[PDB]
Amino acid sequence: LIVNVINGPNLGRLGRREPAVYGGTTHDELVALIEREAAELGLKAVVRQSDSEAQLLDWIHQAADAAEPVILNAGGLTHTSVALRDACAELSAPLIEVHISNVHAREEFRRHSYLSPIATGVIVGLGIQGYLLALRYLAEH
Amino acid sequence: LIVNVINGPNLGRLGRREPAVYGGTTHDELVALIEREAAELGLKAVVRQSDSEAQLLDWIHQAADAAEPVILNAGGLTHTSVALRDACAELSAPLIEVHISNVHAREEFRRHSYLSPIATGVIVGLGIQGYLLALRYLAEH
Amino acid sequence: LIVNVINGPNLGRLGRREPAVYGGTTHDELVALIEREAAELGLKAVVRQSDSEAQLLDWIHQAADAAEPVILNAGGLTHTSVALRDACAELSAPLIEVHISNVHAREEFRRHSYLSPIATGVIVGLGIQGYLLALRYLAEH
Amino acid sequence: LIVNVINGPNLGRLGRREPAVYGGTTHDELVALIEREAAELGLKAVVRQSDSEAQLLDWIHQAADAAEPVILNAGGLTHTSVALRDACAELSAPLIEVHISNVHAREEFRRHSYLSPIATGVIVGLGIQGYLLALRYLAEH
Amino acid sequence: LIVNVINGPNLGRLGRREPAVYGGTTHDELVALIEREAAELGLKAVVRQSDSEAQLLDWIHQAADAAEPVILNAGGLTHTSVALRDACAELSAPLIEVHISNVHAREEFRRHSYLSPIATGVIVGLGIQGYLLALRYLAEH
Amino acid sequence: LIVNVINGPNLGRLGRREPAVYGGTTHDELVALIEREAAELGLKAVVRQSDSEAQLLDWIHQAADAAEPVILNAGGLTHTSVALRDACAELSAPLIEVHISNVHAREEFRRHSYLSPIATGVIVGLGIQGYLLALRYLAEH
Amino acid sequence: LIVNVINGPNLGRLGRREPAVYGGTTHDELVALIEREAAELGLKAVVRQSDSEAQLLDWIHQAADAAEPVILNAGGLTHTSVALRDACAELSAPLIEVHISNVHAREEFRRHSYLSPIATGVIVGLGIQGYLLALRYLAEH
Amino acid sequence: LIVNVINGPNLGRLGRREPAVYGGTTHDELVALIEREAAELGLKAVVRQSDSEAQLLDWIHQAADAAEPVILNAGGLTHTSVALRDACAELSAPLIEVHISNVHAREEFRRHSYLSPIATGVIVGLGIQGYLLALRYLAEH
Amino acid sequence: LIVNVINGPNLGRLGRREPAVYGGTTHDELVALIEREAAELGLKAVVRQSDSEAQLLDWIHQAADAAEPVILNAGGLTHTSVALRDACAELSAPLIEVHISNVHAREEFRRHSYLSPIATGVIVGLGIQGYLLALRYLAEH
Amino acid sequence: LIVNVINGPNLGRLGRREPAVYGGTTHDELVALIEREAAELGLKAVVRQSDSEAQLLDWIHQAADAAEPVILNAGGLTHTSVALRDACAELSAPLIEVHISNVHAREEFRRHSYLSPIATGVIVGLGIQGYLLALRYLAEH
Amino acid sequence: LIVNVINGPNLGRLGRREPAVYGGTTHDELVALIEREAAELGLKAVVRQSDSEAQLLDWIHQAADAAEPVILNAGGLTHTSVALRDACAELSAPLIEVHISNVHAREEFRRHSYLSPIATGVIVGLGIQGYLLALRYLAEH
Amino acid sequence: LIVNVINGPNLGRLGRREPAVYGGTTHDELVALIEREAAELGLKAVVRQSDSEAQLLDWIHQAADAAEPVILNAGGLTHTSVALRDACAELSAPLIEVHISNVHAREEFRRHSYLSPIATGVIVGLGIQGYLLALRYLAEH
Ligand SMILES: COc1ccc(C[C@H]2C(=O)[C@@H](O)[C@H](O)C[C@]2(O)C(=O)O)cc1
Ligand SMILES: COc1ccc(C[C@H]2C(=O)[C@@H](O)[C@H](O)C[C@]2(O)C(=O)O)cc1
Ligand SMILES: COc1ccc(C[C@H]2C(=O)[C@@H](O)[C@H](O)C[C@]2(O)C(=O)O)cc1
Ligand SMILES: COc1ccc(C[C@H]2C(=O)[C@@H](O)[C@H](O)C[C@]2(O)C(=O)O)cc1
Ligand SMILES: COc1ccc(C[C@H]2C(=O)[C@@H](O)[C@H](O)C[C@]2(O)C(=O)O)cc1
Ligand SMILES: COc1ccc(C[C@H]2C(=O)[C@@H](O)[C@H](O)C[C@]2(O)C(=O)O)cc1
Ligand SMILES: COc1ccc(C[C@H]2C(=O)[C@@H](O)[C@H](O)C[C@]2(O)C(=O)O)cc1
Ligand SMILES: COc1ccc(C[C@H]2C(=O)[C@@H](O)[C@H](O)C[C@]2(O)C(=O)O)cc1
Ligand SMILES: COc1ccc(C[C@H]2C(=O)[C@@H](O)[C@H](O)C[C@]2(O)C(=O)O)cc1
Ligand SMILES: COc1ccc(C[C@H]2C(=O)[C@@H](O)[C@H](O)C[C@]2(O)C(=O)O)cc1
Ligand SMILES: COc1ccc(C[C@H]2C(=O)[C@@H](O)[C@H](O)C[C@]2(O)C(=O)O)cc1
Ligand SMILES: COc1ccc(C[C@H]2C(=O)[C@@H](O)[C@H](O)C[C@]2(O)C(=O)O)cc1
Repeated sequence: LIVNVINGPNLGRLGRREPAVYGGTTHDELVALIEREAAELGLKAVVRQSDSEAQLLDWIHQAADAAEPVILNAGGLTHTSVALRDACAELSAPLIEVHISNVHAREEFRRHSYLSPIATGVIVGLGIQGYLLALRYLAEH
Repeated sequence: LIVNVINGPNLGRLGRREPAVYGGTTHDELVALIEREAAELGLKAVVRQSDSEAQLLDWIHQAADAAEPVILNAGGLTHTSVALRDACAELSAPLIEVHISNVHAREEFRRHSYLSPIATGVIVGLGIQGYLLALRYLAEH
Repeated sequence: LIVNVINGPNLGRLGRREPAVYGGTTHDELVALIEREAAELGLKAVVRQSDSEAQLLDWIHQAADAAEPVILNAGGLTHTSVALRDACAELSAPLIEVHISNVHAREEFRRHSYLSPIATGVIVGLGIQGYLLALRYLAEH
Repeated sequence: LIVNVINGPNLGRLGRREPAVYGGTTHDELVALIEREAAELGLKAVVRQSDSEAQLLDWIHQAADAAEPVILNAGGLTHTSVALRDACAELSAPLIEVHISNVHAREEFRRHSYLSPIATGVIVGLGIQGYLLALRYLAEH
Repeated sequence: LIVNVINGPNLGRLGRREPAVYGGTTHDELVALIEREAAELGLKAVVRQSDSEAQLLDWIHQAADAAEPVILNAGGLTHTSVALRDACAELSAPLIEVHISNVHAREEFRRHSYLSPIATGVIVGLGIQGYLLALRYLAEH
Repeated sequence: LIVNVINGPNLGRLGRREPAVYGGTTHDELVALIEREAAELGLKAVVRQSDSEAQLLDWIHQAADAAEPVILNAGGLTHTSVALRDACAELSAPLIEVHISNVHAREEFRRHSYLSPIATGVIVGLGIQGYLLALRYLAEH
Repeated sequence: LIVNVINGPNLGRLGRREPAVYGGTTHDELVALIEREAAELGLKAVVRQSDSEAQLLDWIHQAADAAEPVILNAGGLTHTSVALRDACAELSAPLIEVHISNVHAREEFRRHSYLSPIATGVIVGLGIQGYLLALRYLAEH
Repeated sequence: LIVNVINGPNLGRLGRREPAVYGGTTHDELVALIEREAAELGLKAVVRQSDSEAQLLDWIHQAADAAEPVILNAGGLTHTSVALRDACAELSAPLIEVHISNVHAREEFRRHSYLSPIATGVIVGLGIQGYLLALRYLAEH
Repeated sequence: LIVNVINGPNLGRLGRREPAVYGGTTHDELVALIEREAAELGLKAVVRQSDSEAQLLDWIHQAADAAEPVILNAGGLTHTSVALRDACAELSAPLIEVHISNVHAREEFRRHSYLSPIATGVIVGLGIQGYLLALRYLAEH
Repeated sequence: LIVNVINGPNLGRLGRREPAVYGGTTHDELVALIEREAAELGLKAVVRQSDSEAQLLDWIHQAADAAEPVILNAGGLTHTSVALRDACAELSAPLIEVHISNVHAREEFRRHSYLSPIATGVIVGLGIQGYLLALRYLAEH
Repeated sequence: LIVNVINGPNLGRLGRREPAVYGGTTHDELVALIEREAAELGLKAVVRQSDSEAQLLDWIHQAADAAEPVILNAGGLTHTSVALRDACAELSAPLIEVHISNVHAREEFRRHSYLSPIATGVIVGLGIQGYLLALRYLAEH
Repeated sequence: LIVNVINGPNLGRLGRREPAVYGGTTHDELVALIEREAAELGLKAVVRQSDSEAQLLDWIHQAADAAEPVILNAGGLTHTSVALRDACAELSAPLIEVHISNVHAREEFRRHSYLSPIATGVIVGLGIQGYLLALRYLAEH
């Protein structure tokens, strides 16, 4: 029923800045699309963004305690944070990793994720629709 | 309009063998689900499977000449074939890479793809629905 | 006399979550055991936990200024944070690194620590008692 | 006209602690020297320091929106933070990376920077004057 | 009840030679401290040292057959011996690895252990007290 | 008082060739700017360029014997010459390494320097002004 | 009862070409020896060779469906084919890997096998008799 | 007298597709140029292309049995196929490796060839003329 | 005629300990099977086991002087001992390396052998029968 | 019209020394063959050899200023010199790299070239004729 | 005055076996040459050989206690033994490492020594005379 | 009879500069000691030093043509020059590599030599006497 979408550092700058790498859709507009898609699927989406690791960890903690699924785009922390991975390892419901850009076509450091190995699955490079497709997966599981 | 789904080696054994790694859905059943989903989206899906690299290359050649999108699960060739990548580099329409299992949770050799860097995007670990979600992406682009 | 025990990200979830990896002892219960052991040793233990790197750095700063020893379980930051190491390099009194789990029996990324090279010593895999044994070391030095 | 000098973790401990590695000049004294040098150059320097990544990201966000140059000494985050790099990639005006110590004469992990590749240039090992020389570069460009 | 302390090559030279790296406590004096601490804990400590791998293997064999715990400082063999590890893999009671010096602050070859991954836990850099703290762990488990 | 500026292979082609990578300022013009800046600082700059390693070594030898500081842009030899480093290790006065281009944004082989570890500091990517800023450092030390 | 011997690329050239690396026994002669040895053991050997990966995969598919053991010398595909490994992972009866030459005394690329980790065991360097000894193993298991 | 030119996967798409990487000369046109050049040299050129490894191996087998020279552009198989190399190791007459593009200016995986070490020599980056120049070498040897 | 079977460290614990990794056949029982198989083959088998490298070297020395073949399972020394390899390099008669377990399915350090490159061939993972099959090879050569 | 052939260190010893690695053709004889071939092609070849890097750089400088093509066999400097590469990067006309021996069949250090990535193409292992074939390429382009 | 020459595993087989790699001089003959050379130099040479690490360690222990120089050819243990290095680190008088063969022209594993970094110096490839030249060094120091 | 001693870059600064790393013996004094030792041995020593690679190559060329032995301390070029190695490969008489300092106790880049693999043998760390001991080797061979 309830799906948590969690965005990490820099994702609040979406759409306003570089449309070429990530599209012209803003973060508020992303929230609205996610919410609408969720309703259409019979789900409720709770969308949160922070530049602060501590805050992201708290939000993951709450999803772990509530047994709720998580769609996570951790931004740069995807490649760097062991703490984020430790928090995600506690989740009993599915974890879907989402990236807007195709990280496998970019710098080598973007091609390693601490989250991919413990995630149910991973969607990258499909832009904003990535989030919407992850919702649909959760709806049919 | 027309979307080519191309499956590589061993994907014909789907469902019949190990349900634990890849699910109990067979290849014919996968074809039927794909076709039905495509119709619902206003698309036509042409689904092909081969254990032969030469055959896969021919099918990619035809999609390149027809300017048609490709959803590709190359099986083991994903990690090994430069020729498959060279053929895919000719595609002008989108290439979506799909894997049923989460390759990033398996042996290290499965975590490298010759296709990921030239693909539009990549879906892994979402099972058979991976293909269906790739169709939906193509429908809205 | 005064010993600072500093716990990093996720250590507040102790005991409540996965008992199999880290034991069924909670963080409050860990604090109580540490305090009791310290008194028995003639020491005072000040136990602090945060998911926030900035907060951990402040607590290390204060131990550096007060010339006090530190027992540090930095959680995931153990493997990732150069800033935490820079702060610890200022400590003139002993630094004992403690991990509950045996990090050397886990993923390769857990087998590298930015803290181990500048620590007096390191205890891992002895569970919660690790902290208590570190206290006893400090008491006899 | 306006130049933002941004200091990351541990840089508030300057001068007060180890003079041997980083000099006896304190952070407040660094601010005063920077301000004075800026005035002499016809610039205004806004100098900010934080141990918190989130705060550093916000300050980089504002420089990106205001089209202002940045002189950045990210401390330990220089070697570890992809998020900091993503924020800096948005800057349209020059980014000068500055380190007080010669990081290339220290541990191997200090010889890799996520920031160097996207910076205009890099000054290291010239102590506090590093900042002043970066100001002069910006003044003549 | 019975705890076997096994020391490998060069550990008989303790105290007599370099006090700076390993302390001024000799091997006989180490035996006496261990014995006294064990009695205080309600245990019996059997302390053995050899420069001969074959001898160390025999002593590990006997602990395996008697179902007794082992505290092991294998000296240089820690980093080099697969045979020692194979023998230790047979132990059903706890194995605690102990090193006097902080091996993680020394040459890179000292930072890899064939024993760490199969040990219950590892204490390094706490000097001779390392052995005593390992005894206390065994006493409370 | 006297500062030696030493340029290695290819630096005589400056300005005349590719302005895009290194600027439109020629080597003679660089000499004139350096000389003028030095006078303004109360210094004398002696600027030398050679494509010959032997010649560069002789010039470093003389600075070593005269106890004079060196500003060195060794060109390609920066990444390749152990002999140049051995000669520079004899210098008792400061060595400042300067590169016009940001070597850390270029091919991986340009990101390693045999000189950086023994230099006082390093300026890269600030163009021709790099030399001038190195002079100013020497003037205030 | 039935044992499938499967030979990959180039193995049809046996004996006719270089006797020095692989012996003077031809492929037809190998078939005859295998058949005779099998009869003596109370088994039936079905020996197949192809230069085509697709064909080898089909033959492995059939052994998987029939629950029959496989003795496999995949030739060059031993070191290169993930698809061959995926097909072999389905086998429920034993897989014995056989190579005529000692691959561990040859080029480094011959010392890695995608098949070795999932095989029951591996015989190399014992020439043609390798196949015969693998038969004998299967006969007594 | 007779020279075999063998082209691997994707080389049938020549000229028709991307002229920018490989030129606007088609495969049939390449055959005609090769034939004409061969006649002028007093040779006969037999030019074959396949996307199928098995087919390429058969053609190499025949050149081995006939003691005839081979000019080989294996396409993607150049970087991936041990089987192709094993077949080429049997050739007693010269093997010239040819690539149209300069593989050393492209992705790192194109800079390794299983064929280069056993080839007489290698021509890359000289386009279609590469084949013609290889013919001329064979004519004068 | 005479075949020396030499077993290294820990192989005396066979059968008595972990049957799951190595089988329930003991070392004395292994000796008896080897002897019986040898007689049936017209050979004499001399079977020796030691945990001492020096002893193994002496036994290899004697086989070198007597020009006798060796079947060697060096245990952990397989992966670690250059001295054992130097002794084996003197053998003029065949050396067959045997391991009970499939070392290629275990830890990465077990997948490197100092002996494999100088051995005639290698049998692994076929259990105790490995030794018997090595005898049969020697009998027919 | 004018083609510069530039030979680096040791190439003056050609033919006189080891004929087995490089052929019995001397450097003067190489010059004569090159000149004759050039005339036949309607070109003028200017052939220069030096053991001195500085001299080679000067000759490359002149070809850069005159907009003339270069055929370059840099000898050992091929694998070691960044300065030589920097000089060659200025050439606007084609650069053909030539080596007499097949460097890809020799020591691993000969398989890396600083020149290959910026060269038009590369000919190796075709002996002295390599130079002649490079001339013919330039003639038809 | 007294110089200890210590030989490790396999060195007792000298001269008797392979003269091609190590010369036809036997170990007893080596002892005699060493003794004679020592007398001529005014020294006493005590020459010891063992295949047993424990024995070598004891002999190093005695040289450490007696403050006597050591000439050490540890055989295979040169590349493998940390324990041997730990024992040698205690020596206050010079340690000269000697190898008969040129280890740098042999397998890569022979090109790493645990002893070289703590030795005064190293002589390799000069055969038996290596020992004699090491004596002469000790005589003049 | 005639022995050529060749010294590379920086060796002319001997003794005059840092006595701590290389001793207080100057280059002229080294020449005199070498000459005197040679006479005593019945040899003639010709000692040459240059900072110029070209010059060193010429001197090696002459020793190759005259069939004379070489004692070579190439300085920094030891670790960097392929050209120097190519020249030395032509020598038919012995090549002894000599270094004053123990390069194996210094930076990792000093532990690789392009010359060691083709040299007869190598002496390092025995100071100036290294040269004298190399002479004595040549005298008795
Ligand atoms: C400024 O607009 C942004 C858009 C997306 C992101 C997220 C991406 C990111 O932070 C990278 O570190 C990461 O490698 C990929 C990313 O998470 C994405 O493409 O979704 C960040 C900033
Ligand atoms: C027997 O059922 C199969 C199911 C999926 C696959 C495809 C997978 C594969 O071949 C692996 O080589 C690859 O790493 C992942 C894979 O492509 C997938 O999970 O989709 C193969 C056989
Ligand atoms: C949810 O309970 C937890 C218990 C311990 C920890 C700390 C551990 C940790 O965060 C890992 O990143 C680290 O590799 C080891 C750890 O610090 C420990 O085992 O003490 C985290 C969460
Ligand atoms: C306690 O005084 C300090 C002074 C400088 C720094 C900054 C340096 C730092 O944090 C290291 O992680 C980094 O490698 C270099 C550093 O940024 C600098 O030398 O400027 C930190 C603490
Ligand atoms: C001479 O006094 C000694 C003291 C301790 C040791 C043991 C140490 C050792 O042998 C090293 O090989 C190892 O890396 C660490 C060691 O086991 C320890 O510090 O306990 C050896 C000799
Ligand atoms: C043709 O104009 C030139 C300008 C600068 C340089 C110097 C640069 C160089 O030689 C590179 O090898 C090096 O990596 C960086 C360099 O030293 C610089 O950017 O200052 C060379 C040629
Ligand atoms: C031409 O005669 C041949 C004989 C054996 C083989 C098989 C071998 C092979 O293809 C190599 O790629 C592989 O490394 C070893 C091999 O499978 C064997 O030695 O059995 C191939 C050709
Ligand atoms: C679609 O036109 C093509 C042209 C050349 C090739 C051959 C090239 C190839 O397949 C790459 O895998 C290889 O790295 C280089 C290649 O063989 C060549 O440039 O000749 C393939 C397709
Ligand atoms: C306790 O029973 C044992 C059985 C076999 C072995 C031998 C194995 C061994 O020692 C490992 O170091 C090696 O990697 C493989 C081994 O030699 C074998 O499986 O035969 C050791 C102990
Ligand atoms: C003594 O006769 C020589 C012949 C060729 C060369 C050139 C070769 C060379 O210097 C090697 O460093 C390089 O790897 C290959 C080389 O450039 C060639 O084979 O053309 C040198 C000396
Ligand atoms: C059988 O005659 C022997 C001669 C010398 C050696 C010593 C050599 C050795 O053991 C190798 O492991 C080592 O790499 C070099 C060695 O120590 C030497 O060449 O002196 C061993 C056996
Ligand atoms: C300034 O006095 C010197 C003395 C010796 C050397 C030679 C050494 C050298 O150049 C280093 O590059 C090399 O690693 C070792 C060296 O050749 C030696 O120690 O003999 C150089 C300068």
